[PDB]
Amino acid sequence: GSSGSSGKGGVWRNTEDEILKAAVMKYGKNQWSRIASLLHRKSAKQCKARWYEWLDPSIKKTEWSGPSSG
Repeated sequence: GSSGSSGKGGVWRNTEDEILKAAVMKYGKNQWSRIASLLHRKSAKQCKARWYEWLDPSIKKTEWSGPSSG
């Protein structure tokens, strides 16, 4: 919408995601605060949200299998 950092689920660019996804994998899903520093206009809340939002394993993703019986 307008210039700033805070907001409702701030947008995200491939780059930001690349750095985040990695950092989280290196430092882990605990140093969310430190990771935020890496990205400009980002905070633990965003890093944690954006992550669990789309970037997360728990998410119900397909496992090399589509149409399965039962």
